[PDB]
Formats: sequence, C-alpha cells, structure tokens
Amino acid sequence: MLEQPYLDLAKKVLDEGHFKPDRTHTGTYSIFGHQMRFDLSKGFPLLTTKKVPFGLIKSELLWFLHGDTNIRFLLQHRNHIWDEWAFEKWVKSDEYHGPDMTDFGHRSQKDPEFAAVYHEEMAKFDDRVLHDDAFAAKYGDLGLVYGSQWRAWHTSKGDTIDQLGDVIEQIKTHPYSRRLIVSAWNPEDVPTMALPPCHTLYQFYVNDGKLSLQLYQRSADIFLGVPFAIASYALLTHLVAHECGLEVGEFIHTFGDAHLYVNHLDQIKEQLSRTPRPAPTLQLNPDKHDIFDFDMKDIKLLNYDPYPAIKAPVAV
Amino acid sequence: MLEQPYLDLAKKVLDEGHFKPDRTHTGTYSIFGHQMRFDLSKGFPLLTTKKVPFGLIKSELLWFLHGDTNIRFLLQHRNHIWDEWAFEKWVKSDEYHGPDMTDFGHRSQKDPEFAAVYHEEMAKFDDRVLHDDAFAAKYGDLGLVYGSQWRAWHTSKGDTIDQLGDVIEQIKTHPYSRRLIVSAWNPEDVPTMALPPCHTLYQFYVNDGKLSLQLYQRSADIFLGVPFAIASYALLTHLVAHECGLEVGEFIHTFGDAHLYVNHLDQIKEQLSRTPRPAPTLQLNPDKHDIFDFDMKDIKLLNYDPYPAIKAPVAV
Ligand SMILES: C#CCN(Cc1ccc2[nH]c(N)nc(=O)c2c1)c1ccc(C(=O)N[C@@H](CCC(=O)O)C(=O)O)cc1
Ligand SMILES: C#CCN(Cc1ccc2[nH]c(N)nc(=O)c2c1)c1ccc(C(=O)N[C@@H](CCC(=O)O)C(=O)O)cc1
Ligand SMILES: O=c1ccn([C@H]2C[C@H](O)[C@@H](COP(=O)(O)O)O2)c(=O)[nH]1
Ligand SMILES: O=c1ccn([C@H]2C[C@H](O)[C@@H](COP(=O)(O)O)O2)c(=O)[nH]1
Repeated sequence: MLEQPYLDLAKKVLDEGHFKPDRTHTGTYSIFGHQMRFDLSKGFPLLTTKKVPFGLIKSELLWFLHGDTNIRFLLQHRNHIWDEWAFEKWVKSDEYHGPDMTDFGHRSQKDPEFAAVYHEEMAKFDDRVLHDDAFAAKYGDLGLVYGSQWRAWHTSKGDTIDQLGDVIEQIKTHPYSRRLIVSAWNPEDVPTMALPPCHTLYQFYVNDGKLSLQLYQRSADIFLGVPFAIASYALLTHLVAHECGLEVGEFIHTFGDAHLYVNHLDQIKEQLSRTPRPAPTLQLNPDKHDIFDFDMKDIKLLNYDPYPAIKAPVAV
Repeated sequence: MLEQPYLDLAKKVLDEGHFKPDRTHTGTYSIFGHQMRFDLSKGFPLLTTKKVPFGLIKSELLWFLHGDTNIRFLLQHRNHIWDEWAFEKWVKSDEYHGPDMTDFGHRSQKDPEFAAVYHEEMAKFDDRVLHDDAFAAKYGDLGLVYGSQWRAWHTSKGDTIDQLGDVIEQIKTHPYSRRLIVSAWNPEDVPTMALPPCHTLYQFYVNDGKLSLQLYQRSADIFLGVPFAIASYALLTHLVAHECGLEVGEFIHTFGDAHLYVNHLDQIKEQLSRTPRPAPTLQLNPDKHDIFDFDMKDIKLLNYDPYPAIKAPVAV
C-alpha cells in the first residue's frame, strides 16, 4: 500500500530512535537522515489510517502559490494554522490592551481558565484582521513565509525574485535541467525568525515525460507534521505538472531530524494497529492551466476513505 | 566494507538508470533521489578501489574554510581544479591577446593542436596570477564560491554573514539544535552563475555526543565527482567535531540527480570488478583546535592502500 513508508517511518523511529531533548522541552525520539519514496502515479498519498484535513492543505497551498503572506486568506477559508504567529505579534505590541497572554500557547495546556480567554481573544484578533483592513495590513501579514520565499525573494538590490515562477517556466523550456530548485532558506532571515522553514528546499526533475519532486525537510513532527507535508508537496507536484503538460512521477521526502515527541508515543502505536485502505485519487480541473489561478474548487479528492482522526497534544 | 554504498550506487545506476541527456551534450544514465550512509567511526571513506587524490581534497577544503575565493591559494598548492573558471574569465576579457580559446575545454578533446596551446596559455595565466599581484586580484578571484557562501554571505544591506562560523558556535552552545544549516544556494546568484553549487546545502546534528552531517547534492558525476565529495565533506565532519570536542558520527549523502555519463560506462564496470580493502584512518593534529587555522600539515591519512587510478574523459 502507498502510505506504507510513513508507517514504516514511524515504526522505525520507535525502534532505532534515540532519545533527544529539543527546543520545546518535550522529549523526542530521533533518527537523522531518512528518505522515503512515493510513486504519485498509484494514488494520492493522503493517509488513510488517520483522518487528515485535506481541505486545510488545499487552502494553505494556494495561499503560498499566490505569493501571499497575510492571514486573512486562510481566515476567509476557515484555516487557523498560522494564527498564533500573527496573534503573538499582536500581543507583544502596543495596542494589545487585554489580559495576560505571555506564553499563551504553552499555558493553554494547563490552563487556570486561560484556555477560554485565549480562545476568545483569538476570536477578537482574527475578526478584526478579517474586517479592520488597516489592522489586517498590520497584524495579519506574517511577512517572511513560504509564499514570499517562493514567490517574492527580496534581493540585495531591493527587488523581488519569483523563484517558483521561474522554476515552472524553466521546466517548460529546459525539462532536463539539474538546477530546478526553489529555496526557502535565507542565511540572513533565519537568525531572527520565529520558526525558520522546516520545508527547507525542493527540487524538480523531469524524465520519460514524468515530473518528480524531492523535498528536503530539516525537522519533522512524524505524527502531527509529516502527514500534512506529504499531501502539501505531493499536491504541488500534481499541480505543477498539469501546468506543464507533464505526467506525474514521484514525491521524495528527505529528512534531517525526523522525530516523535514523547507525548505522542501512545497515539502512534495506535495508528500502527490500523491497516491502510486504498488511497484517494486527486482530480484537477482540466480547463484551468495556470496553477497560480487555481481556486479551492479546482482540486478534487475522489474516494478518500479514512480511519477516524487520532488526537494528540501540540508542543508549540 | 565502508565504501560499499558508492559501489552499490554505481551498480544501481547502471541497472535502474534511465537514459537522459544533459547540458554538456553527453548522454547520462540517471536516478533521481538517493541517499547513502557512511559511519565515519569505522574508517575514513576515501575509496580504495580507485586512487583518489586526497591531497587535492585537503587543500581545496582549507581554501573554503578560509572564506577564500582566489585561485592563488590552490596554485600555491598544486591544485588546478578551479583553473578553467578563472582562465575562462581571462580569455573573454580585453587583455587576453593570444590565440583562439573559445570553447577551449571542449575542443581540447579533439584538438587540431589546441591541447598544447591551451595547456601552455594556462601556464602563462596561472603564473601571472601566482606572481602579478594585480593580475591575481583581477582574474584569480572567482568571486562567488563555496568559501564566500559559507563564510561571507552578502546580505541585502551590504554586509557579510559567516554562516559556517556561526553554525560551529551554535553547535557548541546548542548541540541539539535542528537548524544547524549552511546554505550554498542563493536565488539571486545562480541565475547568472557559471556553475550553481552542486553541494547545495548541509546540515549538522548532534546526539549521544556524536556529530553528523547530511549533504544535499542536486547533481553528481558518480564516477568523477561523487568520490571527491565524499572525502571533502567526510573530512569537514571530522574537523568540525575536533573543534567541538565531539565524537564522529555519520556522513549522509542525499542526491538529486545522481548520474553516470555514457563515456564513463566502461571505466565504471572496471571499478566494480575490484574488491575494496581496508579504509584509511584520518589523523587530526591534537594541538590545533580552531579548524579555520588548520594548515595542510595538520591532517594526516594513515594506511591508504588503493587500487591504481582509473582515467576517464571529462564532459565540461
Ligand atoms: C503543512 C503543514 C504542517 N503544519 C505546520 C507545523 C508548524 C509547526 C509545528 N510545530 C510542532 N511542534 N509540530 C508540528 O507538527 C508543527 C507543524 C501543521 C500545522 C498545523 C497542524 C494542526 O493544527 N493540526 C491539527 C490536526 C491535524 C491532524 O493531525 O489531523 C489540529 O487542528 O489539531 C498540523 C500541521
Ligand atoms: C570536490 C570536488 C569535485 N570536483 C568538482 C566538479 C566540478 C564540475 C564537474 N563537472 C563535471 N562534468 N563532472 C564533474 O565530476 C565535476 C566535478 C572535482 C573537480 C575536479 C576533478 C578532477 O579534475 N579530476 C581529476 C581526477 C580525479 C580522480 O577521479 O581520481 C583529474 O585531474 O583528472 C574531480 C572532481
Ligand atoms: O511539516 C511540518 C512543518 C513544521 N514542523 C515542525 C518541526 C518541529 O517539530 C517544529 C520546529 O522545531 P525546530 O525544527 O525549529 O527546532 O515544527 C513539522 O513537524 N512538520
Ligand atoms: O562533487 C561534485 C561537484 C560538481 N559536479 C558536477 C555535477 C554535474 O556533472 C556538473 C554540473 O552540471 P549541472 O548540474 O549544473 O547541470 O558538475 C559533480 O559531478 N560532483
């Protein structure tokens, strides 16, 4: 079955995994260096052993593809995956005249009442981002995020490079190119970034009329993070190809620090007790050809039968 | 035996390898996505089935480690690995008042007499770089090369970042860090680079008191290029550790386009007929502790018994 690599990945970390503390003071079992292979021509690799919100992946990907960096887009799509990053900025700023919110995300876990207040403030913040246009341009723009790194890389001359754009055009004009690379890592920016990109860089490739992509992930939360990444990128490879009049090849995921947080250990064996069922089929609108124009409705996922969703705590 | 991965790598490309043309119009057999593992604690991975010039690796690595970008250093070390890049610049410039040199590197293969003239001009150029100090600052500086990317990344504010330096310091102060990354890929520079870096990025890692490095190579010449890279980086991992008071872990090589040029096919089966013998031991001077100060004599390779060197044509 397609998704097997992920199960084999988890199962392996449990075994060869060596304990190793991390930033968020939770414990984690690690394996450095691992690469897995998914043949995107046998089915979409959206896990069936545990319900994963494809709707989220979808909207988040488009966001990036528009070179967009403001929250508003995701909010106008029910996506809150990036709230904390914007909300945090909002709390450490002059205007935030509310209750205590320092370390909100971590305190929420052992809330004195904090949960209800944080969850409510978030509504207040989100809403105004959504409505107060000036407020949005002030606290909804995260600034440096995958979209602006892929589509608006700021040069040393005050200009912007549309990496992804060109990579696409290049693929069309020189498909056998060895330098079809989009880079999310900027030596100057990470030194002061909240969360330096995890999906560090990816490389395109063509051969026998098929397109392939290799993502280099420096750090991954096997249980929580890794499933989303697979879908996110596996999709990109589908979209890009359609736009190139190319067949679909393989999604290759290379890892730096693949890890499994201790608090996750019980939920993961749980997943390993499940037997994966046939993998869903992705369907892309055949009329629209410029991916940058694809809208939420232009991507369909046929036959996604999955096991109930397994919950687990997030460690910041 | 240690070096086995490389043999297994070659053997594999020969098998699963799909024909694919490239820039230099030579044919090549490819495999996209491959990762190999070398446990740097069992021996130095300097191939024994074919004589590889460690002396060259050594000097070339130091060069980089000094954040140096001029040829002079390598010349003052018998290294000519980067001559063509500087020589080319010299030929397309106003001062080069000599014979025909356009496409020199490719014409050399089927020389009308070209070989002797090119080889002699190179002496003239090299010599003056070596001596005429002004000439050196003009044609010996390649400018953007691994050293200036590792040690002098130019920011959008006219400053320079010493990526590698910091990564080292970081390793010392936060060994369990997931962002120990040095990047050779700059979105602005490659668009006009002679040869965008092949050794794109690498990541450091620490655990159980051992240091590990994963190199992400976008494109590799299995026969000619890949052997050098192994040694080059496997060394760096040794040097960095010594400087960190760390044990040596593993060298992990991840590939984008691993390839074997057609003109190489005969020489490679030849190598596969050989049985590798025990791998050499690296010995680092125990007195010197700041790698940036290591000099050619501070690195020793004990017991390097190798099979005679296999020659093969270079395709630019
Ligand atoms: C793209 C991308 C990856 N990302 C980005 C991302 C960024 C920082 C991280 N930080 C940590 N500690 N672990 C992560 O998994 C992680 C992931 C994700 C972002 C949000 C959710 C999330 O909120 N999870 C859902 C549950 C989803 C599921 O597992 O079914 C939730 O609402 O609880 C998942 C992945
Ligand atoms: C670090 C690094 C990689 N590099 C850099 C590098 C840069 C561009 C390339 N371009 C192509 N076409 N193939 C390559 O192998 C290659 C390698 C190398 C640079 C020079 C030699 C070289 O001149 N070879 C020796 C023979 C060495 C041997 O194989 O034993 C010679 O003098 O013939 C080898 C590796
Ligand atoms: O697809 C993704 C994206 C991000 N993250 C995670 C990786 C780490 O768990 C955490 C960041 O910790 P650092 O790597 O920055 O140390 O965010 C994932 O798990 N999966
Ligand atoms: O260790 C190294 C460094 C560079 N190159 C090669 C890779 C390609 O053979 C050639 C560059 O072609 P492109 O990837 O740029 O297309 O230089 C290697 O083979 N090995």
